[PDB]
Amino acid sequence: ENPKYLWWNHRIIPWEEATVHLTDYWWASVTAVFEGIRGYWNNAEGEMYIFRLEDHARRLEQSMQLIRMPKEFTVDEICQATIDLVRANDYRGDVYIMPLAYAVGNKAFSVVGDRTTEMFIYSRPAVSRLEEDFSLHACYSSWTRINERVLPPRIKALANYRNSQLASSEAAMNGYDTALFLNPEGKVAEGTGSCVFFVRKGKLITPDITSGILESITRDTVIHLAREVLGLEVEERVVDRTETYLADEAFLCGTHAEITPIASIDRHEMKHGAPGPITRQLRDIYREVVYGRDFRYRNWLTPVGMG
Amino acid sequence: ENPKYLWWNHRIIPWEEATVHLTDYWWASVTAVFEGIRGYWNNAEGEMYIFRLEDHARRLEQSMQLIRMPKEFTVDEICQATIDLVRANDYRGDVYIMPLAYAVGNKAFSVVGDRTTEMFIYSRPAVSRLEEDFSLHACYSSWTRINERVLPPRIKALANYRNSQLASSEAAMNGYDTALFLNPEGKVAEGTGSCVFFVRKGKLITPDITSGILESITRDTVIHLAREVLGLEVEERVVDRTETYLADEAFLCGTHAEITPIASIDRHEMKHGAPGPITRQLRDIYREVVYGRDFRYRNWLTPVGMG
Amino acid sequence: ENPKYLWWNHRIIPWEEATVHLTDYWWASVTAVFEGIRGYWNNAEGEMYIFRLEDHARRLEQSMQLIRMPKEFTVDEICQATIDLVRANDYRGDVYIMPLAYAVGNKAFSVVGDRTTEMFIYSRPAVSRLEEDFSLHACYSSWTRINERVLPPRIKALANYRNSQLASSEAAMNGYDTALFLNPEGKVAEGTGSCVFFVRKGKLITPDITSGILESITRDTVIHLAREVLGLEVEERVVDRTETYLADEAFLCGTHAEITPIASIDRHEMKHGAPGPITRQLRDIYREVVYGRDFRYRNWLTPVGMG
Amino acid sequence: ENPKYLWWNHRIIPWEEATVHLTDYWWASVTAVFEGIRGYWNNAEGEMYIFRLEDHARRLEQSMQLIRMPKEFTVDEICQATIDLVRANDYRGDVYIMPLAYAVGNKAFSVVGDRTTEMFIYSRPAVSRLEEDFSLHACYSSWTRINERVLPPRIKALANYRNSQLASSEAAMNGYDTALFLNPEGKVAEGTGSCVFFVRKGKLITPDITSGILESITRDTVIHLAREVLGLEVEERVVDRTETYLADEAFLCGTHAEITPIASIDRHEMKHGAPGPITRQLRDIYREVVYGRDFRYRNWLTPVGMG
Amino acid sequence: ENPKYLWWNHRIIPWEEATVHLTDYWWASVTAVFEGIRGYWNNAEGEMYIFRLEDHARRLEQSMQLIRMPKEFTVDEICQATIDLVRANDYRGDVYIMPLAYAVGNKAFSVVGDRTTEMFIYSRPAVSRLEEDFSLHACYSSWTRINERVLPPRIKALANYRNSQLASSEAAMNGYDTALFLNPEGKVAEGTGSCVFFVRKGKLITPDITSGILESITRDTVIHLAREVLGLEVEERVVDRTETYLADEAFLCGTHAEITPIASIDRHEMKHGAPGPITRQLRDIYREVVYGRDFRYRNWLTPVGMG
Amino acid sequence: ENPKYLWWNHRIIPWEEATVHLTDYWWASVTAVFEGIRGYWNNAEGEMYIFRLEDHARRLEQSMQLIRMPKEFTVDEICQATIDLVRANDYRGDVYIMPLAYAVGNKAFSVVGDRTTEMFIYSRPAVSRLEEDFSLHACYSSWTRINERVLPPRIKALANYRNSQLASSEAAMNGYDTALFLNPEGKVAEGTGSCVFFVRKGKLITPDITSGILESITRDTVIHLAREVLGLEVEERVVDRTETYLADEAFLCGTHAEITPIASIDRHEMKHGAPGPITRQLRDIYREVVYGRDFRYRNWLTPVGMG
Ligand SMILES: Cc1ncc(COP(=O)(O)O)c(CN)c1O
Ligand SMILES: Cc1ncc(COP(=O)(O)O)c(CN)c1O
Ligand SMILES: Cc1ncc(COP(=O)(O)O)c(CN)c1O
Ligand SMILES: Cc1ncc(COP(=O)(O)O)c(CN)c1O
Ligand SMILES: Cc1ncc(COP(=O)(O)O)c(CN)c1O
Ligand SMILES: Cc1ncc(COP(=O)(O)O)c(CN)c1O
Ligand SMILES: [Cl-]
Ligand SMILES: [Cl-]
Ligand SMILES: [Cl-]
Ligand SMILES: [Cl-]
Ligand SMILES: [Cl-]
Ligand SMILES: [Cl-]
Ligand SMILES: [Cl-]
Ligand SMILES: [Cl-]
Ligand SMILES: [Cl-]
Ligand SMILES: [Cl-]
Ligand SMILES: [Cl-]
Ligand SMILES: [Cl-]
Ligand SMILES: [Cl-]
Ligand SMILES: [Cl-]
Ligand SMILES: [Cl-]
Ligand SMILES: [Cl-]
Ligand SMILES: [Cl-]
Ligand SMILES: [Cl-]
Ligand SMILES: [Cl-]
Ligand SMILES: [Cl-]
Ligand SMILES: [Cl-]
Ligand SMILES: [Cl-]
Ligand SMILES: [Cl-]
Ligand SMILES: [Cl-]
Ligand SMILES: [Cl-]
Ligand SMILES: [Cl-]
Ligand SMILES: [Cl-]
Ligand SMILES: [Cl-]
Ligand SMILES: [Cl-]
Ligand SMILES: [Cl-]
Repeated sequence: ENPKYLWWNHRIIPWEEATVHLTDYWWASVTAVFEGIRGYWNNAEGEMYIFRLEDHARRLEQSMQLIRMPKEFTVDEICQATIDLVRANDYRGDVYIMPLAYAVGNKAFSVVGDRTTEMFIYSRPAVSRLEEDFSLHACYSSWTRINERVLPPRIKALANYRNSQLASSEAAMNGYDTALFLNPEGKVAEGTGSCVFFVRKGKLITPDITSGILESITRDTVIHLAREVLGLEVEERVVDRTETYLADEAFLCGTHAEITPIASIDRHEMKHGAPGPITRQLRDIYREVVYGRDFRYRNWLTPVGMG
Repeated sequence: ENPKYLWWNHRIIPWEEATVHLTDYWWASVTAVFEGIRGYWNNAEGEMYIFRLEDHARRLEQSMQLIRMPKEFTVDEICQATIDLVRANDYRGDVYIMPLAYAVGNKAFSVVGDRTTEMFIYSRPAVSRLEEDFSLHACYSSWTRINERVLPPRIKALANYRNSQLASSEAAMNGYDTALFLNPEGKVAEGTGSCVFFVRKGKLITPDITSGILESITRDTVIHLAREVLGLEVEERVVDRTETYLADEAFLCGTHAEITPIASIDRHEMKHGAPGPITRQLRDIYREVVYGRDFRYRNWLTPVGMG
Repeated sequence: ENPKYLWWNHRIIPWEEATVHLTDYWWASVTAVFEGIRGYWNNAEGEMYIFRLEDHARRLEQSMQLIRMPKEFTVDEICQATIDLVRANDYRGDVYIMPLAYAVGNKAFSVVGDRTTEMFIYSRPAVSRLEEDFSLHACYSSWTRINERVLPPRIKALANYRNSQLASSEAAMNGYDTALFLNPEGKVAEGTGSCVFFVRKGKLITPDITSGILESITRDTVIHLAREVLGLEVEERVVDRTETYLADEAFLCGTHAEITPIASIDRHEMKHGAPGPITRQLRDIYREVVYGRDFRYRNWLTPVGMG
Repeated sequence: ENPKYLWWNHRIIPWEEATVHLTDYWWASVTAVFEGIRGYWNNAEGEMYIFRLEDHARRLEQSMQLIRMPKEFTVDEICQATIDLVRANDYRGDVYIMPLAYAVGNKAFSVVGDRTTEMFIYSRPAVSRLEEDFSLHACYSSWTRINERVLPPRIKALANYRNSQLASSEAAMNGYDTALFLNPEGKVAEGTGSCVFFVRKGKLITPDITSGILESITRDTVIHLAREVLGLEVEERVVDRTETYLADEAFLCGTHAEITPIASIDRHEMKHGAPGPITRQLRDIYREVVYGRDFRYRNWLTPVGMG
Repeated sequence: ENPKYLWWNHRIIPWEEATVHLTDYWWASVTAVFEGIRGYWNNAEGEMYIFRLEDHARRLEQSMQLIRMPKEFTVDEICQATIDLVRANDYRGDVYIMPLAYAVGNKAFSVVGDRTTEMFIYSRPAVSRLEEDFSLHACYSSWTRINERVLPPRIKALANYRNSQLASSEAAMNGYDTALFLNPEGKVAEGTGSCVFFVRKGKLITPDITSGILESITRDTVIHLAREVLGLEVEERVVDRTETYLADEAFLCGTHAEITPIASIDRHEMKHGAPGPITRQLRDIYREVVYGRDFRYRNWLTPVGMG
Repeated sequence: ENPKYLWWNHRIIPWEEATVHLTDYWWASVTAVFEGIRGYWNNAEGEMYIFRLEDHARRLEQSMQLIRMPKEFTVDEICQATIDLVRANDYRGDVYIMPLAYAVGNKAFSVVGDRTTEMFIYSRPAVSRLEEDFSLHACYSSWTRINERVLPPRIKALANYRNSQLASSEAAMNGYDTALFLNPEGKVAEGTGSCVFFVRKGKLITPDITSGILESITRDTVIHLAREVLGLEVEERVVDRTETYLADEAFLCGTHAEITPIASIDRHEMKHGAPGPITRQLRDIYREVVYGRDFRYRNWLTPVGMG
């Protein structure tokens, strides 16, 4: 049913001890920021590898700074709590870990810095699809992405996802698997829960960070692997809607989404299939990295030996 | 400490029975919509008057429709639950009532229509300031209001308030009481938790609804009272920033905020004071209406006799 | 197969005489403007009624002025040619008439005033659906309406319809009957080939002309009939996307489209059905006007007696 | 008068056989896309060189995909038809070739994918000005360029040219030779029928493709020649209006326009003349390439031996 | 050569006494705001009539408040100084009066409230053209009007006129008499030194104040006279570019410009001439008002008897 | 009190001879453009070093060209006049020099090319803070930066500073030292009188020139020194608001401002202090360059030997 433990406000506690009142956190949720972190289980080594844990912890501390949450937790404490929780839950398999920080008050929605900062970390089993060949059909949404003027997409805020839900609900009702956003200027931004890459003429293209997107750690990883392992040109730039319709390949990338091939965009089929040849290479390389089977990228992994 | 009861998913329950898990509602909160409703206690009559309850219930049903929450609760059930909760709590004094609806799943942030719709209603004591002469100093925020392109302000969504908090935190750190927003086109919108009115040359001016604001019930009330009781001209129109600096009077209006006079905007003082003469008249008329002391507007009140 | 005649460059000619070269008009088409005009056949009177012919002729002369076509044809000549063509074709039934004006040169796409102005008028049988109860399911498009900055929608230019086709192709591939547009500011504009009306709380709402729409003659007609015959309030104003989801009724209006009820918008159902009660009244009144069965509006009709 | 032949729907036919009805293609023209291709005659070799034919054919297939025209013609068939038509016309001199594809139906303007795809190719004599020293006086237009939100400029659609004509008519009435566009954000885009380059401090500057321009093949050619033959720095970037007023040199480039020097922009004279020194070098190099007198760039030429 | 006197910092002084250093006011000019006021000489009465002096004085006090100039001068003092200067100059003829207020410091361009407020008033002969039938040819500028986001056009600031000069220089170099502006949204704003009115179908149309214009006193005057004397409908609303091309009449209005008919806009001729029939009526009525020959509007005039 | 001399219209004159009338230059100021130039006194060498004089003179000639001032002064004459004035004033200490050019007429605000071009140069003592460790607290303004659509920020126009003053007055009233601007798209632009740099992860970031900023000579200098002396990566790119809150260091740069460290931005503290380590290095290197103590950059200095 539930994991054995969670982490909450500087301590590991049994799951059933984290009882609260229905009314306690609705106002707090408007302040909340979070991370998505994966642990990949290597049965041959008896080790969980938590992927880019310090980078995720640093981004959570940045998000919390941008919300104006008083300082309460450090990067090293978030890292250590994650390791301690994954070991104590004693689940030997792939996991998805969600640290979530919030400021509690004003049970009252419309100032953050007068509130107290709290955090929990919740680790649950989650399967990987990196051994599976699958693809999604995407649409561009009629709803525009949040931007720096109103709700900065650099901040990984729960509230941002209300805009994600406009797009993801439209995609589902209109017969698509997933939605991509345009920014207010009409340029390509990101997906509802991932960044997007395009392959054309043997090069990788992705919206630059100032297109109004999350600074995706899976995006950064893919840029490094594409340049370093495959020797590909990668362009971080402004990207137009119609050029993406002509892509040879496309894929989403994100911690939960891993590397998710895109078969079509607004019913324009990616010419080289899904996963196409370069996407297949990147998904296979990414898989060997996160499972601790590529020594070149060991510095990205935090091992948790579970004996 | 706490009210005796709350209402949750079609039943009144004792407060202490509404226990839940820490992890239960974070994803749900991204779907959530809510109302703010006041009950005003008339000790002479032994009656609570809930103000424009059906209008609030109808707006909540509209918000829930716009989020795409499956149909579960009706307008008549929301009204009746509110009456039943205010009576059962047996608190003979002014209250603030928050119905909050949410869709629960995907404990997973980035489709609503596959989720189940839930709701609670929480009524707590809240004082009125309508017998008090006070005023606030406002600033226009450096942060822009959400708009129809990204997060429609007609929908009373919890997530909208992340944008309110950008502005309200800036106002507090910059030495102001409260913030006003501009919309993306640079026109005046609303406050962080209220609509705004301006008085100039004996007429009332307020941003039109398509300026990108909540369709405030207190705004509608004030328009009716200004025209019907005081015989004033009221203009619902596009409003510019600099014209508001020259206002004779200004005020916020909202269910929680009631009628809150504004003394200055970006350190431009309202010429006729705060509350100025017309604001004083409207605050006094509004007070006599909501306490059940003006028979002309009885159709706005839901009485709860508490014997 | 084909009508007996058409009108071309100041004369009626037999259909088969209007032969031209494949290469003759591609460049000309970028300059072209047109009208849609209906003739309604009244078998009891032996008369075709051409609806608001002078208004259509005047708009065509305005469009041609805005394209900068040299003066060649007058309003009275367009009216007379239409009457002469409908009589000479000797088709006793409902028709749709398309005058189309173009400037020919530079067989060369990227100045109009150095070109010669030409025009034809093509009248063909077209059925009316005004005795039929039917409705369409609409979506708002991901593609934005043309605006005054780039391609003024007041000008009834053929080229405008490339933007209509972006939206109408998306609607069809996404399982809708018809598309509605937002303008660049995110406000409701028009349909791909019609204006749109909304009914809420017993009043009619339609985007104002400066929302970036054609100055629809069917729109003007409906405003007059709603105010004069039904006594309804009609608001020409800025209209938001989400308010239209809450409409009691909605309908398209246009010369070809007549009055076309809308059952839903982005899968939000119009509460009072389609045709709803007010839409039904307007469609029935409009039908009695255009068939010459309402003497109050005779001044809108041009009769062509066909003996 | 006319060329001997044209190509239409998979066959070469005598010119006089391509007769059609006046009414046949007006609706089709709203779907239409096209290319401009030059053939350069080398009398010493008895060979026509068609410049970058496969690149033009590929762009036409992309445009047709973006319009959603059913698949009917291939890249290899467009190339072969062009070669076959230039040879069969037996005109030994410079030509301009226009393939034009259209979808025919709905003789009815406001879905493409239900239509049948057709195409013709029209080759006519056209002189080169590459041995001539001439320059144009440009203005920036008061009319804004089409953008991805409304009418993507990557698609070489006939309808786009209605926006070109707003600008080119203004330039002519205001005493200029040619117009340049700003995009909606106010940045430099393209000319009405060409891309634009600027020379300042010995480097070449041109608007990046996401400024909202056609992906000009003459632009690509000029970038290659500037870097490879002249060793110049070339910057593809966002370009401001006022910086272009300070350019040392400027020029248009396009298939029909070739390399067309600009003497002034809004009556600011280019400091180094027109053609200035670098423009002269590029025009001379481009001329030697397209006439088959530079073996380094042979892979750009398709020779048609005409004996 | 020069007037006898000017007014400066609370006193009338002989002209030749207002000597200053070249370097004294360049930084001050960035803070400066001003008014334009006319005096009309009635030789039959021996009286100068200063038109709407208190309204001009009030707008200057508003401009100075918006710049944040410390309070130094009152409305009554500005009025009295104007009267005193026009009498002391002893010029019996039409005048144009410029009060100009500035804040002096930081001889240092990039805080106002730490500066001292100063003002002068300069009255000079200026002829009226209200007995003359003349018209101007206008263009819409390629340069956009200042808006509330960057430089509010309600404030009558000297610096605003740098944007006026972009447009007025373009008009002159492009062979027009005068320029009209579009605002950033592409809607009609104002002229470079006047507001604009359009006449179509017997009604008057003018951009609403929130289109981003000065709140012109001549505009207000014309609205009153059109409604009260002529019984015309006047619409203050958003106005589109292309509708103005179809106007029957058009005119500029402003204190210096008086009522200046517009013959054409971007070489579209106003159908009913310039001055057209309604413009002629308004110019004649305005003339009889400002010369003290219409008792209905005496309350607009400040008489200065000069014996 | 005052310097001995100034330069005006091709000649050096004693200060007291530059007397003018109060009314002479208000209209002229709307046309005016200027430069800020520093002279740094090296007592050991007996030499003033004027920093990048030719670059400043060239930018002034560009500004004057963009205003459309008739040609009157050359770059070499501006350079020589500056040298001649600094020597003749015989002030042996640090100076700030302001050339200011204006066009005089139409004493009449709303065409430049019909006016006569004039210029003065004013040199005054000004201290350097380059031996001082100090920092400023910045805010982002609620007022937007001027852009190419309305008032190009490349032109160093006096009128631009009205927009600077909106921001600098807000910063002062809101308890900050200095203001930073966003451009209309919401991206980081410049300060009110300087460009801005950010340091993060050991690299330098600054808004690209097309973000809507002055082409700062101190910015160019800092880019050269950072790359050439320190070997740092420098990124000229679009910059977001929230990324700047996370900067390790930040600083303003400009001729008057020199290198001015920023301690915080909207009350987000720069992690590595102010001046932080890289800022300290750049300020020290810049100081040794401008005082003639670094032979590598001698070509930037104009020496004036004062014996
Ligand atoms: C909106 C959005 N964008 C991008 C991503 C991908 O980010 P990361 O690779 O760091 O998981 C996510 C998932 N966190 C997301 O929710
Ligand atoms: C953003 C916002 N705007 C306006 C209002 C005022 O709305 P009402 O008068 O219906 O309470 C509120 C309070 N609900 C609000 O939060
Ligand atoms: C885009 C558009 N808008 C509106 C309309 C309706 O115009 P009318 O009622 O004049 O036919 C049409 C049909 N002409 C249209 O094509
Ligand atoms: C709008 C536009 N832009 C650019 C170009 C230049 O494109 P190319 O060099 O591929 O001819 C053209 C001519 N096809 C054009 O019409
Ligand atoms: C920009 C602008 N707009 C409008 C006007 C007209 O204003 P008024 O009628 O008050 O003179 C003027 C002249 N003051 C002006 O300069
Ligand atoms: C607005 C603005 N921006 C930037 C700068 C810095 O420019 P520079 O380094 O050339 O002095 C200045 C000072 N001239 C300025 O006023
Ligand atoms: Cl578990
Ligand atoms: Cl990398
Ligand atoms: Cl790379
Ligand atoms: Cl994730
Ligand atoms: Cl597909
Ligand atoms: Cl209680
Ligand atoms: Cl009312
Ligand atoms: Cl009213
Ligand atoms: Cl509330
Ligand atoms: Cl104040
Ligand atoms: Cl027929
Ligand atoms: Cl009507
Ligand atoms: Cl009405
Ligand atoms: Cl039609
Ligand atoms: Cl539905
Ligand atoms: Cl031929
Ligand atoms: Cl290259
Ligand atoms: Cl290069
Ligand atoms: Cl071409
Ligand atoms: Cl020139
Ligand atoms: Cl005088
Ligand atoms: Cl009035
Ligand atoms: Cl009226
Ligand atoms: Cl004036
Ligand atoms: Cl004309
Ligand atoms: Cl000195
Ligand atoms: Cl460099
Ligand atoms: Cl670098
Ligand atoms: Cl400076
Ligand atoms: Cl701080």
